[PDB]
Amino acid sequence: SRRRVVITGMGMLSPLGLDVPSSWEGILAGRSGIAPIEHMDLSAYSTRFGGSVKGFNVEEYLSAKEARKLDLFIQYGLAASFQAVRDSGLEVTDANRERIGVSMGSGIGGLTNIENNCRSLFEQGPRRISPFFVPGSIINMVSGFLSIHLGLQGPNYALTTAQTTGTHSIGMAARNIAYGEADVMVAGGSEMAACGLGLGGFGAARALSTRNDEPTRASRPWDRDRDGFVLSDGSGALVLEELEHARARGARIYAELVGFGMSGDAFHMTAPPEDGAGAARCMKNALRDAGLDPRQVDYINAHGTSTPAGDIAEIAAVKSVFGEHAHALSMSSTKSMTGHLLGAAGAVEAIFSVLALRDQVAPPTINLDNPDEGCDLDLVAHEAKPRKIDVALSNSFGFGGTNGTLVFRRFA
Amino acid sequence: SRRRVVITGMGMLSPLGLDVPSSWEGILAGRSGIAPIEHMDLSAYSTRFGGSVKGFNVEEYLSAKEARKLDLFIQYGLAASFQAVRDSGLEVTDANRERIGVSMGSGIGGLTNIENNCRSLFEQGPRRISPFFVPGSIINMVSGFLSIHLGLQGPNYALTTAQTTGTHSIGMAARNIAYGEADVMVAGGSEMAACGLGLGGFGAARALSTRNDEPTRASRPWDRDRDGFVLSDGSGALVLEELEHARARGARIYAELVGFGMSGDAFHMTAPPEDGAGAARCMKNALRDAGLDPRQVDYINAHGTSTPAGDIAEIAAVKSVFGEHAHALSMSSTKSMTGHLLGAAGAVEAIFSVLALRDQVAPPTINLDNPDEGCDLDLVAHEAKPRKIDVALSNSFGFGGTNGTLVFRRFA
Ligand SMILES: COc1ccc2sc(N)nc2c1
Repeated sequence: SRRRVVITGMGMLSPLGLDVPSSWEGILAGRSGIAPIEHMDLSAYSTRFGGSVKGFNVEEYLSAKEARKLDLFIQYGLAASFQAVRDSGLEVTDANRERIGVSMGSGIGGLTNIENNCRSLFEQGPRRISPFFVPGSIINMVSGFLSIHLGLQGPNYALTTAQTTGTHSIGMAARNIAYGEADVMVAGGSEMAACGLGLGGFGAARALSTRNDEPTRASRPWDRDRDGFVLSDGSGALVLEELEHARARGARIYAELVGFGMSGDAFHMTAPPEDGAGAARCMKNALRDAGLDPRQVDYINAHGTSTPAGDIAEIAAVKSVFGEHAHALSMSSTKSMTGHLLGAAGAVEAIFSVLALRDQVAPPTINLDNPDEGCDLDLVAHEAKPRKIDVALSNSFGFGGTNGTLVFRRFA
Repeated sequence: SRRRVVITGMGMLSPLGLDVPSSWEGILAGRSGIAPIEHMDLSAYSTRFGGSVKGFNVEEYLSAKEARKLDLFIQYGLAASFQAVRDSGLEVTDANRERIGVSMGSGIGGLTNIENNCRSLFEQGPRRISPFFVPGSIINMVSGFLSIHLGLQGPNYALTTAQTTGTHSIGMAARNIAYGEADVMVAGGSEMAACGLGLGGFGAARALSTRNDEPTRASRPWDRDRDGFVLSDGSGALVLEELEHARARGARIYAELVGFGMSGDAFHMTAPPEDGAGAARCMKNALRDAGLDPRQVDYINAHGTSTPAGDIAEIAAVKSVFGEHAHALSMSSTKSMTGHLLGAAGAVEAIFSVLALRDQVAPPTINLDNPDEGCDLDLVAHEAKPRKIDVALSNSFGFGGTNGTLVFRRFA
């Protein structure tokens, strides 16, 4: 058999706020974190808006000197991680530090740092490149720096599965604990790809909403007028903990992580299949892993990116998995408010899933003014819906047809 | 309940060969694959050589139409993945495609591609960024593209743990199979960091050998005259397979993967501890994971990067784990010949470890002219050593203090 895993701490930076409760408050009020991107010339760019972290103060976490060495994505991952560990009340000791690990990932990593060091290289040649360029930019440095700052000697790694990173990070952290390689893991993701290369790179694939006139309306998952996703920055981190370890120290337990599913579509590099066959296999994998019948699922935090093919695949996938229960469950995209945090999306959305369980409320899908063809499910258009939620799914479906599903259950 | 895991297929691009057998012939003959770099102008750089993949034809594997969209690290990962799957004899079918996944990782990923697109952005503006910039550069796309081309619908993911990537990728793919999430995994990693930011960034950190006038003598693990690692390019992939599934199809089994350890130093962003304490914990985790008396270990394929601190920390780690038996086992660094393939280091070296078992030979550490203070173990100086090898261990350490160990033994 296998050990049970609970959530005892959460941390977040999002376009809605600099912590979980500020973020969760924006989510339940249907507020948008989307705005024109500042202190950056986007003249030559078809998309000029996104979900920025507003007012981030890294010196609450790090000295100026240590922050100068670290890409914004690492800073964001450290901020959420430190919030999550503080939130958990866990005490690291010589007795337990070998049993505490980290799996904080990113989809794209240090584009901003790569951009500024490129500028240096092209203008002045190699000797102006920072000595901290490599360790200040590579995706495993959130796990590296967190482990060094807190003395964590457990499993130390980083996932990078594009828009699935946060979901896979949390799921595989849960496995480490369940199968006895760790008693505690800090897991989630962080992203800051709102530089030229991010807006440029996604802009050149014409993957992005170009609704520059109304940035807050850009992200409209399942609405007939959606025109691609909104690029957003931030981080989410969860403290995952074995149940007996959490009980022994009197931890506050938000919820239980009961299920993790993975699948590959094996279909296309960036587009999901129209029937969502891959997202369906993955959800079924996640429910089987949790020993749950589809009928027991109450709430789904959808991937719901506001891409035309993505949104419609997820409706197909849900009807396929859930049959006669597909309308009774509530499903919303919090990306309607946050935008797409890419590798961080699954981290912040796992937190919103855990808070849907705590507060017995489905977050809205805002901007769902005119449901598309077949988009007839309970998508919680416009405003939050209080309701019974015992079981909550969080889905992530990313580039390369990589799929993740987390199952959370109320704990008592 | 935990199932056993065997190697049925291996694939490789290295500075010594465009497959495994050609690479292996170089290893046993003590050949260096390090040379001045030709693919760019390095006169302004303090290091001007590396382990380049020579004569790679991507059209053994892909259309030039698909290949053009992909960074070399992805092309290298696919080439190794395809070799390994072919070498396995496995046929993908409707009956098994859900039970075959992929975990191919990278340390840095598509730095070449991100650089070239950055140069386009800076000189010409955002509209010259390739529409293929994101799917062609991000680390999960070896796993993505391989799943699309072979129809693998199993667990689909990528690790990025700097120089530990290949070892972690292989270990956690083995856990997927061990605990029933999959019957087959294609696991390893790929790296092509030999661009301006790579050589520039590692140069700025003073991490690289500057032995430009004798590049084949640069990589000299445990030698008193070593001055940093040699940057090398390539890929390794193994087909990992549940033992009964391998037996059932009459698969040729190269060796059994019995053991996997992880640990974090929690010491420094880039420097290993002088005493090898984190490496020691990681190897001890792996030996206990395999149910082994440490005296059963015959061969260690060291990380052995040719850094002053790295190499000495490893001797200390091995003496501490193995006590007097440290004097009886054979340890070598094939990085003496291949240089440091970073994220792909653990993948190729896991293959060298398996081939060490098949042929009953310890590969040499070339250039070990004057062993340093305390480097007094059997380091297989100069020349391959035929010897009894039942159990082989492959170590990796990386930035963030992240450690991986793999334990293989002969299968009967
Ligand atoms: C069922 O899949 C599993 C089980 C155990 C483990 S330990 C790890 N690192 N990943 C996994 C995945």
